[PDB]
Amino acid sequence: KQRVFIAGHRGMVGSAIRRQLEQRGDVELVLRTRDELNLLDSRAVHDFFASERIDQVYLAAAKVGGIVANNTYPADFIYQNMMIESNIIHAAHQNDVNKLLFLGSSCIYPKLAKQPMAESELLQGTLEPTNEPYAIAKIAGIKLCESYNRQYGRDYRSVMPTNLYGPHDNFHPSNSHVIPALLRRFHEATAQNAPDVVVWGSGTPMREFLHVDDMAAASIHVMELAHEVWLENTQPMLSHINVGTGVDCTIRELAQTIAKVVGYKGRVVFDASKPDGTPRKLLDVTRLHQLGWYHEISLEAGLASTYQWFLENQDRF
Amino acid sequence: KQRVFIAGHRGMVGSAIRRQLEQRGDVELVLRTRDELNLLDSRAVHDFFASERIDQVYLAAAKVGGIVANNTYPADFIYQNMMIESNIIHAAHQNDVNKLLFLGSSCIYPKLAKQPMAESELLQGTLEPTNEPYAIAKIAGIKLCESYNRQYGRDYRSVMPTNLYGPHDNFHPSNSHVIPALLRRFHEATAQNAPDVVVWGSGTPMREFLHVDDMAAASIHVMELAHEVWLENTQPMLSHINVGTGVDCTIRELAQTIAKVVGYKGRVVFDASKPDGTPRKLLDVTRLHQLGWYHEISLEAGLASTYQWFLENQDRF
Ligand SMILES: NC(=O)C1=CN([C@@H]2O[C@H](COP(=O)(O)OP(=O)(O)OC[C@H]3O[C@@H](n4cnc5c(N)ncnc54)[C@H](OP(=O)(O)O)[C@@H]3O)[C@@H](O)[C@H]2O)C=CC1
Ligand SMILES: NC(=O)C1=CN([C@@H]2O[C@H](COP(=O)(O)OP(=O)(O)OC[C@H]3O[C@@H](n4cnc5c(N)ncnc54)[C@H](OP(=O)(O)O)[C@@H]3O)[C@@H](O)[C@H]2O)C=CC1
Repeated sequence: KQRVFIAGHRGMVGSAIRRQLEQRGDVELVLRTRDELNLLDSRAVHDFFASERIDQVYLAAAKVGGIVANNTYPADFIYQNMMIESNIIHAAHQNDVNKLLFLGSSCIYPKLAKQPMAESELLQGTLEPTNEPYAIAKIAGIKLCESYNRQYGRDYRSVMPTNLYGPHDNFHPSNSHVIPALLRRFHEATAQNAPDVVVWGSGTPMREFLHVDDMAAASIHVMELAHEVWLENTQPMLSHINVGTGVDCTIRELAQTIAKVVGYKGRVVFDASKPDGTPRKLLDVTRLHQLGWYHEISLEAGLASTYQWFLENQDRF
Repeated sequence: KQRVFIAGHRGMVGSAIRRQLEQRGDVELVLRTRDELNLLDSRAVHDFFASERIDQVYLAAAKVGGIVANNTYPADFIYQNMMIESNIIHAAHQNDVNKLLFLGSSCIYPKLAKQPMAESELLQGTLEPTNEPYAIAKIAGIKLCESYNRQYGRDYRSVMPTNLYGPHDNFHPSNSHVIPALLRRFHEATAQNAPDVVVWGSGTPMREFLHVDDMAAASIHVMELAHEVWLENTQPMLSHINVGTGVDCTIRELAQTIAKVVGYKGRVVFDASKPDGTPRKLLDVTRLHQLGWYHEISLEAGLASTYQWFLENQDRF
């Protein structure tokens, strides 16, 4: 029976992985809250790995946030993520944990990357200013993995998710992420019976979204693949695997679908006097598909269930 | 009287900065050996910054090495450099040290960068495989600086040196760096009276070199410039300053000059059946020059004095 440590098990991604691993007895979960184990503390992390007998590690702990947070607390974002990654990865190795899965992000790719973005797009150009510090920390996390794999013969794998959504996401009004922000706005516009909801931009840009449960499934799939199969589909210095749907849709389609899911009867209006972001942004998931994994949750279905979750948990936001 | 902490004061770059700051009483030096203070230990570093009253920090501590070391111990190179940087920069901030100078490297630029390499060449393309882990750690160091500057209003500056040479360099036979490797080989070829010295490649590629004392001078200059002057010549997210001569010379010219300096009478032979590296590699030092600093040590002069140092210290290698 495999003893698995899921760092940051309370977070959106961490909890989703936990929900799926709890549903099987061939695995025993070792979990620690931030109050029980501060991941920024090197000594505490080594002590923990030394006392417990960990077989696998899902590194889902991170200092995450929206556009405002990333530009407001850049030092906290680069520093904390760098320490958490370093502490866990090095402690794991020091205590003979050979298997580890690092969760990156798609913000890591160059701002002007070629679409769809293949894994080799990594470090091919300048990063988006807003995400720069966070992105550098994450890229460092991947390189730490590859370096321990190369030097010590470890099996530290990494997955790069596209935009995620689902339960436990940040539905607070401060969150800039489009899905939870729109679910909230349309929910309230529906409740207050507002004639219209104005969204900035033309609605023409295309984005990719993946439900968090699909994310967790792909993660566990990649974690559990045969080492030989993984080595065969990756390179020692280009080892990360993109995780997404490979399907993009316009913001207009997204807003319109959310309106329907929520039961909003007003008008969805796009104010084109405001600028759009990049025209298109999606991952090339060829590598993942060849590894035999395909997503199961469609946008409409995922938005419906997530809204359902938001309804039962709204007295938290 | 300014209290200055020079991390890694025993190293090549660290010691050069120390030699120049020791030669002035308006500064008081706080130094700690690796045995006195382990920079990888977070608690020890915070304790030190808490006990001492540091005004400035020259971050010259690093896990450095040649081609063999970087490819043999990649994990040690990325991990140690990331921890040392993180620990010092965060501890400094936590204890109100507002001034800090971070020493990067030119290995940090993309493999296929445009020559000469301006500071904006950073993160514009893939890194040299050999230096990848080290390079990522260093880039992270720069971004840590910029992030603390942005968030907390700190004054953490950074300089990017070209290839360095001078006393305290690694003259061991294991060192791959061209200058100390050639000084050693020509020294021995001269002593054993070998008819020739064969060097791999055509000798046509061009490289830039800067004596370590010039390096230290430029560093101290950049550290002591007026904050307004520095802000005026840099950008918050493109703040590093290239440090070099801006002059390149062929490997052939380099080997021939070393032969002369050492008094070698044999033949210098280039074996063109072996591959060359990139054709040209040098820094654009426009930004540094506009800051009013210019190098003083020429190649012939620097090679002569360095050889002199090697002679008085050969019973160490
Ligand atoms: N969020 C998103 O939109 C998606 C995320 N990703 C990837 O998923 C990763 C996880 O994101 P997500 O689940 O949404 O974020 P969450 O903030 O929900 O998860 C982070 C978790 O880590 C814990 N944590 C942070 N610092 C510490 C610490 N010092 N000690 C102990 N625990 C700590 C947090 O606990 P607490 O809250 O108690 O402090 C939290 O439970 C990201 O880093 C990113 O790489 C990719 C695309 C999108
Ligand atoms: N070397 C070169 O060719 C040039 C270097 N640079 C830049 O200069 C920087 C310094 O390089 P250089 O002076 O040549 O290297 P050195 O190895 O001579 O300097 C590193 C110093 O840091 C100390 N150190 C390392 N780890 C620790 C630790 N954990 N605790 C305490 N002290 C520690 C080392 O001490 P000890 O030896 O006692 O362990 C050593 O004295 C580089 O990182 C690079 O960014 C740029 C271009 C070229």
